[PDB]
Amino acid sequence: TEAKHQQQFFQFRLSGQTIEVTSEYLFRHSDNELLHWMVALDGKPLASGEVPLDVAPQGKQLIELPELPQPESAGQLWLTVRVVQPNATAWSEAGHISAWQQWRLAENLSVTAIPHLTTSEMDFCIELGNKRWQFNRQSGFLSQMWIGDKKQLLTPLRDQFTRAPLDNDIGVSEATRIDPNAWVERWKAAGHYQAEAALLQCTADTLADAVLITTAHAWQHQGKTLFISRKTYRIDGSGQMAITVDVEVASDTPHPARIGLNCQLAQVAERVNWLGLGPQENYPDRLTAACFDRWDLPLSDMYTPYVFPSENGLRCGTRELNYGPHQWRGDFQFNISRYSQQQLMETSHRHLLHAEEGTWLNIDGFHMGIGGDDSWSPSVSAEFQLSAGRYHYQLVWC
Amino acid sequence: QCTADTLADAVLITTAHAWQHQGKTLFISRKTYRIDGSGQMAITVDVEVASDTPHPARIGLNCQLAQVAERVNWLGLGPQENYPDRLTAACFDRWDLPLSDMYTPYVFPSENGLRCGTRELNYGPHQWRGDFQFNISRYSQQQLMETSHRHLLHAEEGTWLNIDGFHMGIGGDDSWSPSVSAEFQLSAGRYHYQLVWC
Repeated sequence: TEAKHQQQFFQFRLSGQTIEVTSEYLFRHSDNELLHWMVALDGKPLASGEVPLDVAPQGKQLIELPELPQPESAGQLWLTVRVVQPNATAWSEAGHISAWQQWRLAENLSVTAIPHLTTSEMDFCIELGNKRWQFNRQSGFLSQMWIGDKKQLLTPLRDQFTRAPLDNDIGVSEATRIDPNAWVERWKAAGHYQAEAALLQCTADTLADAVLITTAHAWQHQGKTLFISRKTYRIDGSGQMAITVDVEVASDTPHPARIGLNCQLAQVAERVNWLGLGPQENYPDRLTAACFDRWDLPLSDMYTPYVFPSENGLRCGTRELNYGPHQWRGDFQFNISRYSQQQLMETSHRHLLHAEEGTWLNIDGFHMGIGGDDSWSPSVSAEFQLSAGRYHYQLVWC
Repeated sequence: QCTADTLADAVLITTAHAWQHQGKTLFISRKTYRIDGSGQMAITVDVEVASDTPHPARIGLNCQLAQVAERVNWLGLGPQENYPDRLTAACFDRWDLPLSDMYTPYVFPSENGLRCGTRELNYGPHQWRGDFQFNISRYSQQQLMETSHRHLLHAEEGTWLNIDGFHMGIGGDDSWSPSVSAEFQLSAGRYHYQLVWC
């Protein structure tokens, strides 16, 4: 789909209220072409239209949109155009989408019963109605969350800096010969897959309306600190737990594959619903074909069955993610599946993968590009590499 | 929003502002102030920028300190004025120049004297730590805007400090059309920086 979007025969420019459609066809007039346009706020359609495309080869057609909606509710207006072929051809059926494009229209910024903290030598417990939160004071992570008496976590929520290596990360390197310049080889040499978290700080403070949990960890490999993560957890009286993450990366360590969180949820749900770029798997350097919208796919659709297993299924630019009873909000990238990154790393064939007990969620503030110029040398461009020393992302869990 | 909470070892002040022009919110800044028992006040700033407003020239803080000091000491890129798209010549080091050296006397006054990549800044008794860009002088941005000649500028009562988490590029391909490259433009919607004052 990325190849399709980059190779499409219609280019689009947005000037104020006017869409300019340029034809890249050299010989044919757009005689089986129809432009559909939609405006949505957060995946909620507000306006929709249709004009017959009448553009000469290598020509232009200016399209005046009607008086567009001016909503007062907060959110980002999105304009999406599509080229749909009404009729059938020898190689396509009726309704075939051949080109598309999305723009951001005017944004409206958002202008708008106490959790009880219990302290023990081993844990930090926060209770708010039927919701409970457990923070292990030895690991410094949220070990468990309760809704009623049902566990929500199989694995604690922990920082993740690695991914199951892609074929581009491996790049010709093998256990026998080894290419020291490959990304996976540099990560293994630096000890990113073997880095151990050391609890630097863990303190809980009860504010006037919320419980504040401040944690700090250092990931070190053989007397060398690679990453430091300082986190804040704020559980308010509305049941929302906002997580603020600040991560420092040593300049002399190789750039990490991701700065995010990973956990194994105890629940398997049939549908994955999210507001963001989709509906297909997309990555920071392969997301032009993805459109911002509200997407609803089964959990199986969120996993890409690559024959050689690796990190897959990531969705970038996601503002809201819903999986069963859990909602995650912010600006993040995520992948969700029944396989863990460790299992994908250790398995060489996709038919040898087994679904695990729950669902593995990988929510990331920042993700490295996947490359693709070649698969024998590193090919991720520098602007897609997590080369900044310090990173920050926020997240809401409710 | 404006709320103060006393933690176990510190005082936490949480504020939120919205900058609006004719019923349109342009920027939202949410801040946290944490004053610990060591006298340090750590400031965390999170700023949202509306995607349909033009990209801001800077995301930072400004104040007028009451003290004029002879020397400006900082650890960062220097010792000359440098900007995000004009800092290759600047070297990271410890620099110590007089306050007059921190102001560039452009004949047509404008924003000037910025130092990027600064981890520590010392001016008199005040130390600022983090990762920021700053300019320091006796002239305010309003005075530089309203004055057309550098000989019509007058030193103000104290010192105007402009500490910035993020600063837009200055351009230079031409001076009749916009020439700042997109990667030097504050085009992200959300920005975050931290700062320590002690």
